[PDB]
Amino acid sequence: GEWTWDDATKTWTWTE
Repeated sequence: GEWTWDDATKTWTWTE
């Protein structure tokens, strides 16, 4: 239940 960075989009992604 946190946030991780995703260079394949250059934004943040939520990890449920």
